This record gives sequence, structure tokens and C-alpha cells, in this order.
Amino acid sequence: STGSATTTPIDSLDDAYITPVQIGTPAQTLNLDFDTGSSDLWVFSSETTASEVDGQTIYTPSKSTTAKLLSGATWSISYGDGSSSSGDVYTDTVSVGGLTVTGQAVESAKKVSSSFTEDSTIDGLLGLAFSTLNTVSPTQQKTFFDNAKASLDSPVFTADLGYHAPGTYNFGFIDTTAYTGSITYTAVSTKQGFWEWTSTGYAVGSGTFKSTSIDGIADTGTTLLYLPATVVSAYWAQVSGAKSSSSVGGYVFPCSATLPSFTFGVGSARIVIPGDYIDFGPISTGSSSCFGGIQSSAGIGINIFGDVALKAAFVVFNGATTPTLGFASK
Repeated sequence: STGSATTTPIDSLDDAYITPVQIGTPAQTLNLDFDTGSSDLWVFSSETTASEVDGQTIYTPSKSTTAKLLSGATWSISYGDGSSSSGDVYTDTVSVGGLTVTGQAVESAKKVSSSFTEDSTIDGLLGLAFSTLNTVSPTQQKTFFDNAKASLDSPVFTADLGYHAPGTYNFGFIDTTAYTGSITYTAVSTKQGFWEWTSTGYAVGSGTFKSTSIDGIADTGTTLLYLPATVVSAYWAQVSGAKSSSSVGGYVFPCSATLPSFTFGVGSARIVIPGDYIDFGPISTGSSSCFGGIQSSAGIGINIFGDVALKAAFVVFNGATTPTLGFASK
């Protein structure tokens, strides 16, 4: 089997991407944030504290003939950005882009943090990291991909995120028309439960490539590119007037600037992030200070190849017995 679904930016800045997911019978379609940095499929629901729902579409398990309470199971997750959610668990039929999993754990939120409430466009998350990170207790549950894997034509999914435009998540096949040149594959460590890999270096603009190992994760659920402070300083040093602002929470730059590109290495291959992808717009409405899309990972504890990086590539998440990641230009 295969599946293919379009993923759409939630706003004009590509702050996140949503993908329609069918849950239950008859189908209830929710728009979920596909997150290769976590491993829980959770949704706003009829059980979510009413004051914490503001515009989201909810899953109502009582209206699904295939929903079953997973008795005694609870979940609770805290994300790197300090957001959180928790609740109980149903199993139900879940389909993405024509690919169907029966008996998928659907984690129903009883509580969500303010950042989730305030984002009316995101109805929940669909985790695509390794199932070892799943938070369901006392019986850990599998991700949608893990459940689908054996049925797929090939045990892979691909992320093809757009810049200020829709893109595609495919399951079970590699669309050879969706990228240019060749796909370069690189090793993954699953030790921390992430799609963790090592970039071979970087360049800023038309500058020389610096060969250096940068361990990080491929994370579709993180907006920005978070890299070591040395790398980030080298980038922003090429933008007149750019500075790190403790009050704003990262590097800002004059909105009048033209940003240089940023290149990252994948083995001997190179992925080029155009400068425009690094512009996240005014820090507040009407400001001439703009927020940067490349930020320091210092104090996160891990480097994160988030959407800023991934949207410059066609990315293969190869879930074979020994997982790997593939990157191609597009």
C-alpha cells in the first residue's frame, strides 16, 4: 500500500504545516501537524477542557463506530518549546492520503497548553519519530508509520515541504519526479528516539564550505533551523545590523536586508537554503526588525534541522531495519 497527502502552511510565514487526517467511522477529518520529532498522535476532542478549545476541529469518539477506549491508558507530553498536552486514549481507524491503519492509538486531549489553544489551525499532532518516544502509559503505543510499515510497498515516508506553498507527505514510495539530481543517504542514530544524523558542514552565502560534523535531528514539527552558536554567529555576521536580542529571544535583522543563503552538507552533497527562507518577518506588527530563521541551539541541547532546512529538500525517512535519511535538492 501507499498514501499521499498534501501538507499546507498554516500562515504566510510557514510557521507550521497541516495535513488532513481521517479518524473514525464515519470519517472525522482533522488537520494535524506531522511531527518527525515526536511519537504521539493526539487530537483535540470532545473530552478537551472547553475553555482550552478555540476554533479547532475536535474528534468525538462517541460518534465513531470503530472507536474503542484503551482502558487505563493515559498520555502526557511536554515539547521542547514548553508546550504540553495530556489525556486518555482510544484506538480507531486512521487514514492519511488513502493509507489506512486499523487499531491506531488516537490520544484524546483532556488538557492542552495555551500555545495549542491559541493556534486554531492545528487540530493535533501526528508523531513520526520512533515509537520508543511514545508517552502512552502503562502500555506504550506505536506511531502511525510504525503500524503502517509492514503493509507499505517500501518502509519509507517522504517530506516535501513547500516554501510559502503546499507540499506533500508520501508513505510507502519515493516519487522520483519530486526532486532533481540524486538522493544522498546518510546514517541515522535512533538512540534518542529521533531521526538523528550528522551533517558534514555548512557554507554562508557564496562563502567557502566549512567541513565540520553537526549532529542534529530532522524535525518537521520545528519551524526553524537551530544550530551551534558558532555556526549561527558566522551566518548573521554577514547581515548588516543583525544581532542577537535577549528581549526578543534570538537573532533579529533589519527588514530592509537581503539575506544570504545557507548551505548544509549531507555526505558529499549540499542542500542550499535560499536567503528568503530565513526571513520570519517583523517581530511585531509594523516593526522594521525581523526575526531570523536560523537560531542558536545553545540551551536546547540538540541541533534541529527544522522546516527552514527541510523545505529546501526532498527528504526520505527510511524506516528499514537500519534506518537512514535521504536528502535531494528540488
